[PDB]
Amino acid sequence: PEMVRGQVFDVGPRYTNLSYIGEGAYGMVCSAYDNLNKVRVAIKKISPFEHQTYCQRTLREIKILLRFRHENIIGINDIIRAPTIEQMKDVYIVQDLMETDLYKLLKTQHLSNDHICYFLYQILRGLKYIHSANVLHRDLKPSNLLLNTTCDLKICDFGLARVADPDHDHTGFLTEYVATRWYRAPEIMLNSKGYTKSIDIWSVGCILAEMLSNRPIFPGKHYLDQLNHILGILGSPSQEDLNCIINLKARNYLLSLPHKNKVPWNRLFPNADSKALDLLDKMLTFNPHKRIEVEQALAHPYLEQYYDPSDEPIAEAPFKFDLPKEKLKELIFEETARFQ
Ligand SMILES: C#CCNC[C@H]1O[C@@H](n2cnc3c(N)ncnc32)[C@H](O)[C@@H]1O
Repeated sequence: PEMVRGQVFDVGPRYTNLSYIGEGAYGMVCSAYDNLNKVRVAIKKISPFEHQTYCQRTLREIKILLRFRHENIIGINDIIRAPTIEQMKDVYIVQDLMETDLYKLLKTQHLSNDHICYFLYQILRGLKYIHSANVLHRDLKPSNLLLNTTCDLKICDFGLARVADPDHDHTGFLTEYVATRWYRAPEIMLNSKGYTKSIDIWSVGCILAEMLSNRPIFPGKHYLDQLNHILGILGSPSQEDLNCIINLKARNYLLSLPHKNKVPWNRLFPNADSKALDLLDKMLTFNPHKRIEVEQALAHPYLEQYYDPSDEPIAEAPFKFDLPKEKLKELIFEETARFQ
């Protein structure tokens, strides 16, 4: 069996001529020739079975992506693994080959306003479908937005996704760890478990800001620093917004801070389209109840050239609503059976 800059890709006779793309903590991504469909594809090797949390992330990714079907969400074309649980040590997820991702692209490329608009439209179109399935992505960031050579955008990595649960969203101060730090909404550090759809809209707002300047807007240097950066730009929350935080430790932390003025978006981004900045402000709104929702964002004047609700589909069957790793391996084996 073929081996790439590390170890073997047991991707059988169907996929050949492998080429390394990138790596991970328990996986490697290669491109490969699909001898059946006569096109090169991406293949992600995943080896998660020794750790319960790895099994959790892998099962979520597989289960969600197999149920979703949307132009702005990466699909799973094939899954390769051993014919028996006993022999299954790795799982290979086969996907359309994408040229780059938004993280790699922003490292060297300035985006025209037309590309910012197009990318943002596609992100929100995909997000509308995800949210319509009652699912939260919970880790939206540039590296989880794939792009092919014609700038078709596909959301990927649902390993941290959850079913929305707003009735159980409240928690205490400085406990929660949702999303990647730079894309984490202020309430995560204050009183939220990240179980409502507003968590994803905040991340999209951070991504829009980053598209406007090729720098993260809130580059917290560690978990505690992140709120400093958010409040340094948004300014002090209003009395009404504080009155919405019943938790006393969270509210009193904010009350302990000196008054900070808002930094205007047009001083941070003087070349940006004014409609883009208006939408940015509504996504990066401190109060998660006042934060714009995905269908409102699609209808915003900035996106008027693309907005078409009849071409912004929703999921047929939403998701309506602990396990040892051995049960999780069983479920992964069951979930991947359709490809044998
Ligand atoms: C997480 C993680 C590791 N990703 C490593 C590399 O895989 C790349 N990747 C993941 N899926 C695809 C993909 N479907 N096509 C091309 N590259 C992909 C991603 O851009 C990154 O360079």
